[PDB]
Amino acid sequence: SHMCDAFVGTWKLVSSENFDDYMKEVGVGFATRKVAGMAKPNMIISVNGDVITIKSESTFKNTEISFILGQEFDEVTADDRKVKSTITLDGGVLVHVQKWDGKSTTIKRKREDDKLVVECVMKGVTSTRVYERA
Ligand SMILES: CC(C)c1cc(C(C)C)c(S(=O)(=O)O)c(C(C)C)c1
Repeated sequence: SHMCDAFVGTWKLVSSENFDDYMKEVGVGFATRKVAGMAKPNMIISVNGDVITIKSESTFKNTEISFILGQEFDEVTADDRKVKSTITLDGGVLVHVQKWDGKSTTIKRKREDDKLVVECVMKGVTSTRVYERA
């Protein structure tokens, strides 16, 4: 077992706050914001040895990233940014930093009660997305 096993499973989005403003701050275009904001994704998290895989499945896009903690990788985001990503564990929280074009955003994933809580931060703007077990 690892502690990261707490994240493993299939999760469904049940609430989203301030996601449009987060996307605006990130630089997402109008039409993409509207369609992505409407999405109600499932997040599927799995672990196999040192490799963590996070999938997002929705009517908008199906994305998948696989990574090793602390080890940088190239990611193409759902809004088609090409970013350099590093994901680490900090006191039980998965911290995902994306860097592109001199900009940076941080996505934190944490377990709270029976929920998985995702905090998306771009400068001073924070969006909170809450998922429950599917
Ligand atoms: C449009 C961009 C900024 C975006 C889209 C999505 C989905 C709606 C595909 C997500 S997430 O996969 O729901 O966490 C996320 C997370 C990783 C913040 C970001």
